[PDB]
Amino acid sequence: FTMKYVGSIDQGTTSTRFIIFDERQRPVSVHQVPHTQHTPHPGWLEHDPMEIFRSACKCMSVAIAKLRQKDASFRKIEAIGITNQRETTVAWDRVTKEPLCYAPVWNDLRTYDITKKVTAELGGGDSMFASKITGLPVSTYFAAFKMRWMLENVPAVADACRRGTLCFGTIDTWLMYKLSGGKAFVTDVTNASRTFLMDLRTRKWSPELCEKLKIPMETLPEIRSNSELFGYVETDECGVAAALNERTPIMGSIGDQQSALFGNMCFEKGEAKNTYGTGCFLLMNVGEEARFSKHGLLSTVGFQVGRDGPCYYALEGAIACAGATVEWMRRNMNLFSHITECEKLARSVPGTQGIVFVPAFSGLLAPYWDPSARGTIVGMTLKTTRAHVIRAALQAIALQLNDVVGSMKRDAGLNLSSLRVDGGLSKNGLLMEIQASLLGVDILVPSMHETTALGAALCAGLAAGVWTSLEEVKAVSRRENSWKTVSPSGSAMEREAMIAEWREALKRTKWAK
Amino acid sequence: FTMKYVGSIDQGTTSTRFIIFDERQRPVSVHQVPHTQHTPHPGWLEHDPMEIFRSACKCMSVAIAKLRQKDASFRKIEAIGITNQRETTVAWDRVTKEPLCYAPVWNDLRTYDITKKVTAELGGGDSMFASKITGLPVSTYFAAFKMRWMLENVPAVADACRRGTLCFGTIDTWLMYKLSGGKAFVTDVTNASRTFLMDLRTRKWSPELCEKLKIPMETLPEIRSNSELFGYVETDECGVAAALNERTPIMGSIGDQQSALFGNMCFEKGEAKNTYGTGCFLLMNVGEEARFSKHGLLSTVGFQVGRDGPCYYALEGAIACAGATVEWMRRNMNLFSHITECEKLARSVPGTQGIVFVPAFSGLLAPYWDPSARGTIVGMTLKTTRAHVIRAALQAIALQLNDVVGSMKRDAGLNLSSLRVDGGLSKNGLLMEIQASLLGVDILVPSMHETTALGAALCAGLAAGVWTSLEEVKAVSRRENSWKTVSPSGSAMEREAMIAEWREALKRTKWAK
Ligand SMILES: O=P(O)(O)OC[C@H](O)CO
Repeated sequence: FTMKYVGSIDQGTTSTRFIIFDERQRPVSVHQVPHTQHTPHPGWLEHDPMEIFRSACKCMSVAIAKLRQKDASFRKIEAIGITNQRETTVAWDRVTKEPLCYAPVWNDLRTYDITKKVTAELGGGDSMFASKITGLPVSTYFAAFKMRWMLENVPAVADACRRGTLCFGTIDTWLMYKLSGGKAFVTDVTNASRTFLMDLRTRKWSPELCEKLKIPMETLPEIRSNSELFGYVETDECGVAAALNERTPIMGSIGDQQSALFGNMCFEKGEAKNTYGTGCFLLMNVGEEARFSKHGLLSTVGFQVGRDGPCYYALEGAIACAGATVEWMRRNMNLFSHITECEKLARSVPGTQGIVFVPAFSGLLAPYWDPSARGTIVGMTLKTTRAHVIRAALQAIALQLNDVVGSMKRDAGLNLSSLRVDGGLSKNGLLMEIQASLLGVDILVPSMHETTALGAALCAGLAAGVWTSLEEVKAVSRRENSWKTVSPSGSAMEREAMIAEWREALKRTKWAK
Repeated sequence: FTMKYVGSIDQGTTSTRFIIFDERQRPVSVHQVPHTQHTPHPGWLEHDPMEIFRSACKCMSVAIAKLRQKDASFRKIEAIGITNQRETTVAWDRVTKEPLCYAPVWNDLRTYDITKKVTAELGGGDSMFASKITGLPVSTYFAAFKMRWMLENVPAVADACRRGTLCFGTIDTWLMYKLSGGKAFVTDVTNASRTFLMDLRTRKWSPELCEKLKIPMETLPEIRSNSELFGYVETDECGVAAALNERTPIMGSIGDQQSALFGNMCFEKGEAKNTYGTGCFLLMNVGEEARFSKHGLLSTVGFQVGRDGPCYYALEGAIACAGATVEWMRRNMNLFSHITECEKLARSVPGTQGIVFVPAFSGLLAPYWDPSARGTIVGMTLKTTRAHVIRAALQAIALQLNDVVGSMKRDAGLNLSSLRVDGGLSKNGLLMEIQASLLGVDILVPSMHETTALGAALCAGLAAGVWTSLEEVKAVSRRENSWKTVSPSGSAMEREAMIAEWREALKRTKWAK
């Protein structure tokens, strides 16, 4: 009858976008608004939730305005999905509806005491003691730890639970809270898998863990799926509520990294998405039973397309300096200028010729988690130019990743089928060819730029009937939104000798205080 | 009454220089002639002995001609001295006087196999097996090894030997051959030392080793002192006998690193010379009685003034790179553009932030004899930059010097008086600054640049009465030279710090193969 449109709120660390998709999953309108990165102490990071909510209302308000001008058939939105930076926690109150403090951000560290004050004590020295319930280790990321701090370092939050009005929520929950007026106080499985209070298997809260780490089982929202009806957009803030002419529902909510997988069409095990930037998140779809890991990797919910639908779980890995290495090799090293001499230089040489550049500048994340590791280059000769090191950096991004892949294989019990890539170096043709061969699978690269925001846009489409099933979601993406593939092109006397080289080069990374 | 003059042929690796000196020990005429550096295969290097010879002659002409223009007083030269690249070995013929084939240089590596058969079949295990006669390990550099490679690889060599016509010698004996026309077939202590067929203390052709590696006695030149009669320039090539208005004697012959030792006023033990250009060697005056070493350090002659003079021995200790590291960082790495920016950027930062460069590009030389070692960098952070590297680079140099000095200080029996510098990077404040620091001594940077050439003239000038004694030669030099010095800076707070890095840094260098 009409042309359908699904909106998505991409809620990043630094910026929040609002993106409107028409039913061929085209991005037809975008508006981006950044927000202040308050850093009260070296190691601390927080944001203003009422700033974010505002930014979001700006993007929504503007993206809708812009589209309304260039598309004569756009006349409302079927549903809105939310995707968000994970692990960021907000404190607030049912009856004021304001927030009670600035939200400590995922990588924010004010909680490293409570990290230890939980391992040495409540863990008998084992951070993994709960790795079977939560699918997580103890660390400075998950919403439980950041709640502990607000309860023990802010009276305004300490007082508000004394009351029994205090509300916690990762950004999603918070965003749907204000967007609906205060009505829905709700969350999804992917975000919930990161709170440290949740139960990998059953995807219900952990009264056991809520207990121990002492967060009342009712300062918390409810755990819903990824794709259902969460609520309705009833908030007049900025233009937004007006700009939507009928009561527009929220029908999709999903942690961004999981949204990146889901938006990359990874609905089946083997498939994996990898987002680059300064650093990476490689998430592999692992199937219908939560898989656990020995390499201290993360277990988490990939997605759930409906209140009690087939719940696909996932493993997760990170490296910390990917595009940041490609940045350092410029901003700090003179080795090149434009992102185009870089890939001309690296191709100017056939191989690396015996050298290994381990960009372990913060140490090794990935599968080796070794803080004693440092940036280290071995086996240089006089024959070593700058144009080799730069290729050996492209190898390093691929090689490190391979370890994470390797790891996942061992802890999944299946082979990486293919890999999708986005938001890091999708222009860098060479990296994908050095990457594709090594892993031994097809590396797929999307032409369309907004997979992450499509992730949540597809959770809200489905649930509203913009696309019928996940099987029809593949075909639309198969026909409209192009990919070109990058296919393997190397052999063992390269593929397996490089993996040997890397590891021989790894014993030489150590370099602590 | 008119000014007394003396010549020194300074036949290097890349080029032949001829320099005329007056009694104020000042260079008054100079001429440079380069010669082709043939690399017939990878890791080979040879020169035409005739090219070299003709260059020596074209150098004498111009230097004899320029001198007239400049100071018309000039009628003749008192004596000639010769200084040369050591270990390069020339095959020639006592009849035809032509070279039978080319000449493998000191850094040429065609003598690998031979070395192995030598420490195998003849040596029987230890590379130090003849080191109580030759004062040297069994390796590629030394001249017997190159001698035999020629006996059993060139058709014209052994065939000219079957007739007994064959003649051998390093450049100094070779140049002193065609200068006379054949008349003289001599060599001095410093070059003979380097051959591996001479006893270190008795300066005779090692009767055992002679027949052991097979090199017939007469194929070997008479062994003289550094400072005496040798032959007469009875050659007519580019009219040297002609241009030398009178009959000119040869009263100086000495290897170039010892001549640059002797040209820097290091007549008493504990004083050391550090030279640049192709390579970098430290040589410290050990004393009148030879001090043998256990570390891979070369015991060698320092100098012998006349038949019946005191022979100070010394210890060597090679290091390939100096301005080589800098050229790599510049050329290969594009880390900067001009050698102006090296010291700039390196000074332009406080320190190395816990990195260490190891510019062991073609192995690790010095007292740590390790060929598997390659160029490495350890300890990098996202805050490390292109200048922290350039800083680290120049610190790896002196730290390496340190250990060779520590090897001597040990095996020699004394500490360190003073050390002087010459070559491409002697004009480098920071370099001698760190070296002054690390070693704990004064470092004199000398105004008269070309002091290697001085050495041989000094052997020609003492022998010919132009100068009377070294202490007088010290006083003469004093009446012309300016001490641009650098002294130590720091305690254990700074010294044992970057060293501590150094030790463990090095412990991560073994890579090759
Ligand atoms: O001529 P150089 O400056 O390359 O020095 C080479 C050494 O004398 C070889 O022992």
